[PDB]
Amino acid sequence: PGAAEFAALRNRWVDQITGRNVIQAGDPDFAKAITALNNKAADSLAKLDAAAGRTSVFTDLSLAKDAEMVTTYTRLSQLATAWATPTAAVFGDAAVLAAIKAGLADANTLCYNDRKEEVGNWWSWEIGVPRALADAMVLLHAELSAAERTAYCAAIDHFVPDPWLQFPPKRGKITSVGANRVDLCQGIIIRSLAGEDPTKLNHAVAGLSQVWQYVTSGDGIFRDGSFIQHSTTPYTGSYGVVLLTGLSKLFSLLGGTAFEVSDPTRSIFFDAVEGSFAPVMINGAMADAVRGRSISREANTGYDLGASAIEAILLLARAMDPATAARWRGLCAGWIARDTYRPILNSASVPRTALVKQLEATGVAPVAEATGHKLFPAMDRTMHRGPGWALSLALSSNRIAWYECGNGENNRGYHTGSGMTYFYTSDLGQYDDAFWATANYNRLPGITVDTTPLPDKVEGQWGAAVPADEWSGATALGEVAAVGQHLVGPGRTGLTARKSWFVSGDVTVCLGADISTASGAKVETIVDHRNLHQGSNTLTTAAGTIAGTAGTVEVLGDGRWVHLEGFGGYAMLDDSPLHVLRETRSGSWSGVNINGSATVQQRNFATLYVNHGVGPVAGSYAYMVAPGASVDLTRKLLEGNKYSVIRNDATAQSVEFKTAKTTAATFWKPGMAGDLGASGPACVVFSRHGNELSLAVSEPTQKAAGLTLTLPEGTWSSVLEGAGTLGTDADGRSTLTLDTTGLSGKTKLIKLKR
Ligand SMILES: CC(=O)N[C@@H]1[C@@H](O[C@@H]2O[C@H](C(=O)O)[C@@H](O[C@@H]3O[C@H](CO)[C@H](OS(=O)(=O)O)[C@H](O[C@@H]4OC(C(=O)O)=C[C@H](O)[C@H]4O)[C@H]3NC(C)=O)[C@H](O)[C@H]2O)[C@@H](OS(=O)(=O)O)[C@@H](CO)O[C@H]1O
Ligand code: NA
Repeated sequence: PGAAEFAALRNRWVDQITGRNVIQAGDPDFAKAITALNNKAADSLAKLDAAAGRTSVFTDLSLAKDAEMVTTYTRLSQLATAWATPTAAVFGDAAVLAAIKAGLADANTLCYNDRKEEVGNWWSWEIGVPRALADAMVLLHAELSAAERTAYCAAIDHFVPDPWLQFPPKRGKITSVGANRVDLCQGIIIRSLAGEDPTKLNHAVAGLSQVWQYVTSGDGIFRDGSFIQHSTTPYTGSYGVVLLTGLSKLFSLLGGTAFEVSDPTRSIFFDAVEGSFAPVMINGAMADAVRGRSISREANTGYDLGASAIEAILLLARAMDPATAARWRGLCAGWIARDTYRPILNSASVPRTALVKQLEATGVAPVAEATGHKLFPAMDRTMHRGPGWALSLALSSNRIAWYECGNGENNRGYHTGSGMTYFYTSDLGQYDDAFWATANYNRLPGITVDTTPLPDKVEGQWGAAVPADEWSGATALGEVAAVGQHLVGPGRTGLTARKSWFVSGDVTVCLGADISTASGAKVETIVDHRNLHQGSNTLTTAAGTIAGTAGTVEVLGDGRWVHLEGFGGYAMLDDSPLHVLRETRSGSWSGVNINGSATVQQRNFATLYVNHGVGPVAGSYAYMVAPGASVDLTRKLLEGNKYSVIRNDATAQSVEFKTAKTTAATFWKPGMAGDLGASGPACVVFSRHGNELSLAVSEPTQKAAGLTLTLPEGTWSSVLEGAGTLGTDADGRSTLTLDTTGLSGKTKLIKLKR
């Protein structure tokens, strides 16, 4: 493994991270990318510490604070990037070069060297600095001496002697997993190019293989496409994207070389592009329900993370078979074209710009997001789509935490796992336009909530506690899904609620039952809490309009429906009062993240809710949401028994969709909902077509070995599709007995003939 091969690998990495070989002359998007590169470099140079015998490299960054030590090194690597990028203002500038070299030398002497013990966050010492210092060594290889390489390699190896492990010796070292394994292996691989160390490079490449093996618990990719990091938090949209980015860059770097990734099981990672990442991408944004504590970050948004996933997918597509390459390019062209709110080229790097330009040059057409249901039972998440909308549900259970907070981020997010209903629509900024700085964290859309105030960081950091609930889970057949959550409230209030969602191709029916608490406070259920930006969007009712005055809550008259201009319709399925509030809310990103700006953002909201009162005894609700419905269509929702409630109590919750001729149900106890029965916890959807009955079924606790259904629509004597055993009960009804051992909440599809 020789000098020529190492020089070629370093030159490829510099090509990848600068775009120096792919800048198109006179292209306006390249010029904008260089301007952004120039402005960041100039900002850093303006902050250089010029003092004799300096103790920092930048006047605004202390080397005694571990996060500011990381930013010292990322500024130095950005400066080296600019120095290596043709047409940048500092390209080849010897004075700027000397300042980068002196910054790397003094940061090494003063702080980050092979005699230093870690202080503070392990991630700073083992991932933040190594990736940036390794990039700077490679960018500056022709300029650093052999003695400088020896010093900086020794510092990296001191903190990361083995990238299969993490934490300083005093803590006890553990296996690194998922995004952390990828980031540690990346820093050692790039450091092995600077120091020409084939032994360390080979071991780091071999370390990538663990991250795409299927798991059934802990962190990683599950067979249903879920991705978990930190044991208990759904995490495809942030840690999953870190993993996707780092593998795309390392696979591209090493391809065709002596160090190429050759493990055939990497097919599992490729299958995750459509199995894991695509269903939670919504018009260019990663869904908030799968990005954990990053919702609290003003400048690490669902669109920032979706744009990074698009860049990685485009980079990986270059190596794939023709059909797969074109499918991934079509998905990306669609997420790019539909996103007029944060266009991907605004503030894009040179490499990102080149990949987006290459995609446009293929002429590959944009692929629409498919209607229908994508369920992720391993991480208590579901996605549902129809024309103009995508619903993301955020549940929690004895497997999945209420929320992750940590490092001063998302400390207020404790209700985000209480049955949230995110309706994404053509309002592309709904959840991005200062929503997380201004929203009422006690009235998030869809939740049931005990109004007892909870402290920041209630239930602990890092998802350490989970609700001891009965089950959360889901199933779907064709166009209809059934989703259930036994909500146990955070903060030991004793709040309990049975929340179910029955989701068709257009409307979502929301049923709640068995609601009580021990706290003595009122309990609410939030029909919506919806960002109006600076708008005065009209709320129309049967009688006229409601909540025309900001700050004055009103109760809906008798028609039972309300339409929100720019959104769609809501309607009540019982005779409970609906409270409607137009409100103006203010807050700063500093109020939800220690790193957030102090700038105050002010936003208008529409807030619709039911009040279960103090001391509810088996409190309940029933309502529906029709995203995109007109006033006329909203007025008609409650006519003709289109959405026919069957049962809504502590035993079962069920609705029939008249038009779709399909019935959906959740079961909490053994019992009957209309003419369907279950022997235990179940999600069921069924539809008869003439002499054939179709069923989807899940066993949502993930722990029962069997489940028996009492079948609707008459008697059934054979099985056409699927597995299960037919039987007959005491009352002459047909039964279906399923073996559910080890099914992990997955759906079984069955078809019976009369
Ligand atoms: C303090 C401590 O010991 N806590 C551990 C906890 O470790 C923490 O969790 C993560 C981790 O990597 O596991 C680490 O998260 C990453 O933090 C950095 C800054 O430190 C970035 O956050 S940001 O600066 O606020 O944006 C990073 O964000 C991502 O960065 C990048 C990138 O650099 O490539 C790209 C993405 O766009 C962006 O989202 C952030 N990662 C994410 C995805 O948020 C913390 O720094 C680290 O303290 C866990 O440790 S673990 O190893 O067991 O996982 C935790 C597990 O329960 O245990 C705590 O004790
Ligand atoms: Na956790």
